[PDB]
Amino acid sequence: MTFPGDTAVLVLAAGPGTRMRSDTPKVLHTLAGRSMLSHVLHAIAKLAPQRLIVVLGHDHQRIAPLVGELADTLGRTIDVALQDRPLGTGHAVLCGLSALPDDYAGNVVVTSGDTPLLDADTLADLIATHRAVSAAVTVLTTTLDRILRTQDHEVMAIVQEVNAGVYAFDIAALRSALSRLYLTDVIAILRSDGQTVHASHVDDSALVAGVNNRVQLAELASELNRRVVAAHQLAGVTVVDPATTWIDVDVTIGRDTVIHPGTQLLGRTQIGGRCVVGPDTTLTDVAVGDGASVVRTHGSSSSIGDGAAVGPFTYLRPGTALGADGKLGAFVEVKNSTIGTGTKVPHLTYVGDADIGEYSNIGASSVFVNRTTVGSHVRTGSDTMFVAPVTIGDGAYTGAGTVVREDVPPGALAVSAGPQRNIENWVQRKRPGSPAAQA
Amino acid sequence: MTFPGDTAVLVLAAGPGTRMRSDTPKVLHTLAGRSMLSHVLHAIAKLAPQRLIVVLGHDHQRIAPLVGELADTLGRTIDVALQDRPLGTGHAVLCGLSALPDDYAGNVVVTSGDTPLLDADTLADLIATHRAVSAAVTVLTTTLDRILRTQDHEVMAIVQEVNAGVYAFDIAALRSALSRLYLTDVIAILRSDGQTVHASHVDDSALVAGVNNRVQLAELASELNRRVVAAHQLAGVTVVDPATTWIDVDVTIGRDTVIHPGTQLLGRTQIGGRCVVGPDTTLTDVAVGDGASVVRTHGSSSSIGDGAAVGPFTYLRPGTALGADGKLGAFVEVKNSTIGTGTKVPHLTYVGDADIGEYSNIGASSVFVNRTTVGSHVRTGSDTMFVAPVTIGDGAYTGAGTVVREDVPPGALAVSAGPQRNIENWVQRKRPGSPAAQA
Amino acid sequence: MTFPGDTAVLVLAAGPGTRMRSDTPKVLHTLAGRSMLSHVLHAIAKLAPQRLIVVLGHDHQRIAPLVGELADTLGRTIDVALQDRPLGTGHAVLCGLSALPDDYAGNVVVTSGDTPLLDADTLADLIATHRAVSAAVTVLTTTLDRILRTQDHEVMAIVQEVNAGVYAFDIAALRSALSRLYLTDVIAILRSDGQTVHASHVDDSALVAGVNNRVQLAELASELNRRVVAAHQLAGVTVVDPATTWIDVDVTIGRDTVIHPGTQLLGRTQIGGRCVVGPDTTLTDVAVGDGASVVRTHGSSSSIGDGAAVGPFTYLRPGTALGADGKLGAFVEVKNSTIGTGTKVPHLTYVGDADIGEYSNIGASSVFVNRTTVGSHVRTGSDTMFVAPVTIGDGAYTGAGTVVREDVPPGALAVSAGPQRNIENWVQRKRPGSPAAQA
Repeated sequence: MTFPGDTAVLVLAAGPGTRMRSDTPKVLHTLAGRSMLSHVLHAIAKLAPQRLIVVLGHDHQRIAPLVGELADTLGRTIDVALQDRPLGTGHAVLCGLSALPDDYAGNVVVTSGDTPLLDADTLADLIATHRAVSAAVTVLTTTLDRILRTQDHEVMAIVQEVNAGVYAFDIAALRSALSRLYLTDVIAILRSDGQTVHASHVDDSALVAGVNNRVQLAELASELNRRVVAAHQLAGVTVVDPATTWIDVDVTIGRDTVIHPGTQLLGRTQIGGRCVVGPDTTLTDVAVGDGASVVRTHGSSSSIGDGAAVGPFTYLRPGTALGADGKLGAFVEVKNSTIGTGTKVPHLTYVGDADIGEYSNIGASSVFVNRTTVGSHVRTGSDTMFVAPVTIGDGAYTGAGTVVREDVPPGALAVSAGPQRNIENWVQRKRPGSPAAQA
Repeated sequence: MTFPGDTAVLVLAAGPGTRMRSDTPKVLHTLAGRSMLSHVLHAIAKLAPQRLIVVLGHDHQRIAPLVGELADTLGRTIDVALQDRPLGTGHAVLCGLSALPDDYAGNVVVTSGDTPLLDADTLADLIATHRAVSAAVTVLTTTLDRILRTQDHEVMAIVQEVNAGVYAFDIAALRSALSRLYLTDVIAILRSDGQTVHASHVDDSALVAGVNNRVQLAELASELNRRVVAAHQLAGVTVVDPATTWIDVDVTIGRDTVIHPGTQLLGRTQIGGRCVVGPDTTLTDVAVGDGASVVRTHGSSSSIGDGAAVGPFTYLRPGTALGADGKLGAFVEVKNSTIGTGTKVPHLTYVGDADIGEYSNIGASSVFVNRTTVGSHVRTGSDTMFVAPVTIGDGAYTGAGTVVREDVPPGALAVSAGPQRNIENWVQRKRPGSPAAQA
Repeated sequence: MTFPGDTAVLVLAAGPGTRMRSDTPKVLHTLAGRSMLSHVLHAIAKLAPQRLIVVLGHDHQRIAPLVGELADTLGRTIDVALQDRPLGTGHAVLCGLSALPDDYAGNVVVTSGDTPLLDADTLADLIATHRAVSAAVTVLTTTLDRILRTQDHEVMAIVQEVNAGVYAFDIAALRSALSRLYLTDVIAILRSDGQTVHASHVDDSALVAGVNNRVQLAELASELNRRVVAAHQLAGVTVVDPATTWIDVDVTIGRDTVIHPGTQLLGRTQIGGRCVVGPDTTLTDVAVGDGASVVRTHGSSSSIGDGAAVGPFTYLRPGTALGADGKLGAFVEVKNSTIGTGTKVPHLTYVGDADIGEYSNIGASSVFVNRTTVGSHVRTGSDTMFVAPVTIGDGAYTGAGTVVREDVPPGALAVSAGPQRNIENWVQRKRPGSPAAQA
């Protein structure tokens, strides 16, 4: 388990986000599963400090996901700080210290909300470097392709090798420096006082990269995804095209699985072992069993059994539950319906609010009109209209082109189709030409 | 407004295009909306010179889009020059001067047709540099990863830092040099005469890049698209994957919109504000209202209302007009049909040549056979066959599995479905086994 | 024709593949059409040596595709070597020499099975370099962004410019060095003996790149595909997005064809001239005629005629045979069925195990239930159920919503649909409100 000593972490999410050009606040923008605020707060919760406070601008819209949805899921209390007037980064940290007690002793960690790739390891290295030299200020730094340097390689100040914006302060030195505006000046005053100033270098520049516009958001969204796709490949996932395959956080994929280009695994998608995920597939919070094929499928909040063939051209809606060895073929839509083990729903069908038994069959061009219940080993005919509610017994049959409105007994044929009538030489009388010649 | 002084621009599109390996001429190849000829002529029309002439090889196929479709849209007359025999670039410019009067005074700008990324700003900088030093010849140059240089950094000649192929001549010097073969020799003779030769450097190398093969066409097609996608992101468009998102010229996207990977916005596509464009979506000349969702849709020449849900698995055909809050669900095809405000067409449907009123409903597995008119607040049943023409009154109903051939009165049920008949113990007699046990 | 002198090639595919994290052996992993073993053995068969032997670890699963499927297709006998205990690369080559006669005279070529991009040209250059200097050992080398060097630029030894792992030995020197463990030591002993050691440099580093994990497999899968897509573009294929377009080996594309992003041409796909391949299209072993449009199609083992419109939203299954000018529209599924010349199957249809004549028409929302035969110039109505077997004569008709069970005579109407019945003011009595007001 990874954890620091006595530390307090301040999150700075008080920026207006004018460069984003959005009505929805900058820090609440989602990438690869979670929002930018969620990415920062999760990394700090991994190490778990003594205090965690977030500074906010327009707070009321941001105070809903924070504390309510974030702190309750993580399992620890997070405080909220309010900035009165946007003056600078130094004033924002001062507003974060107001929630902290006046007689606090532990270290202060300064972090930004618009840094989604910042993980626990980078934050743990900052605190470890801070304790080693016993410095008043420890700053994370990285190299690019704005840290000022003298002549004999020493740290001085920052002039928008580069400054990341992530800091580690001693509260005894931070309170004294802010009393005498930007946060970059705090380091300059501490240097003038003769305090130890240290710079910890991060080799991976993408971790401490900030987001100002939607270009930089997509630059890091493609970056964060690249690490996840590669991590599954090393674990045992055959990804054909990593550039088009999108995998969010918490998404788990099984051993020896093939994922084809254009696939988006979103939310909390679970994939079993030896699965063939086809091209152009979108899944969100969908559980997939072992050996199941998911080709060309648009799924959301669904469950697929072991060795089940889903697709192509399948649309799944919240509440879909396909069993083992069950088949969902082409042009099939399922909404809030439970499908049994070995049941095949192949051609041009819609199953809405229904329960189907084991090893049954649904006829082509059949729809469930809106609870309907179908038994086991039931072969329903093609173009079968289901007017809810209908209870079908086990082992029953249905004719081709049958409108079912009432209950069907176990082992009984349901028919309403009109018998075929042929009129010879009708084309020769009705049609003057075209398909009439020759007959 | 941007405009030069007294200038005449010559476009060189007389190349055979053997490297392209195409029956269709090189310069007529389209990328990101417009053709290569259209990209060049639009950039020159932005600044608008006194004269514009295009030199052509096989003219008759190229003279149709030029003058007829190009000059009429821009609003200014363009002349056509014909090359008798492909001798070189110097002879091609001489053929361009033949359309110009013998007593012309203004400057001559030389440009190539196979340079699609060449914009107005690069051409405006060339003329401004040409007027400043009062040079006889001004040439655009760029750096690569074939300009000849002496020893004290001076311009001499060109030996297939690099030559772009875009020139600015003084007509008094151009007419005199061509009288005494390639266009690169003209600069060499002017240098020997003692005339001022100037080179204007372009920092962006992609702007003056030429196309010889279909590889270079795709290299610049991915380049031109990269700038457009990024421009929308800075404006206020959340693009998930810029590499798979294709946006043509004239295509406008609204504020705070989400576009998912695999989306192609082609032609003159318009997107409103706060729209959710789903994965694998193709739209060409389709107008989309504010807050509308377009997921997994193949659209061409259509209109989508405000807050309307289109998709997934929807195919739109020229003449489709969906109103506000209207829903086009899964596996739906619409051809030349007007759909009212709040009308839902959800499952496995085809609406061809029909007019539907406000807040109506279309049953699942129903098709419009080929003008049909549906009223407002009309709930048509599932598997409803529409034999054109049918006029349905406001507030009417239709049964499940009904073939409608005649007009339906306002507030009237249309039924032709056969009633359900159940035969008990049919499976036990007809089938020897399988679903018979147990019943 | 390219061919070496007297040479024997040993393939080393005895690695366990623990880094792959797969139940299926490393060398049997497929990329861009063929497996890694198939890619190596095809390149050696192009030049065709006197002897070819493959060393294996767990042989019984790998001995099935090898010799049986590989040697029979190429047309020459390949031997199988078995490794008793994984000791090293030097022991693996010694196990390869056991299949060779004790009095063999020709050269020995050492190659790895996990090198898919290794072509015939790289192997031909190795043997040509080996014969020129008459060296005992000739090794292929490349530059990266582990060959040991002295001071005056000479070859010594290898310390996991770089070592590729591909060798060329003289059998008189190879047998003597292995008698006195890794294969890298063999070069070191030969250098100590005073034998000539030569290094042939390969400018293209991707050719001799090895695969250990699924990341490197995808790194070379995207690399190999990039060369193929570019090769078609130079030949005469307009590819919009090369990054998303996947083209396997043996796949041939015609002249002046347009391929849209998200297309996967797999197996032995054939494309005619002037074809428009739409976005999100997957084809495997599918033949496409000249001028045919394949948009948004999931095809496998099918045939498309000249100038035939397939798509969008079409799913093709093994046995599909569409003729010339035939149309397969939106939401159509075809399984093991022959479709005639000029036959249109447009909306929401399934054609399973059927034969349709020339210039016929299939109604919307119609399915073929399971051999069915349809004649020429036959216009079947919408929602037509086909209960196999049904023989339809030439020029026959079918009503809208007709269940066909028996044979239809040439030029005869088939009807089973119930006539429309209208009940006026039904909504006013049955429904208390909603669509009732106003009527």
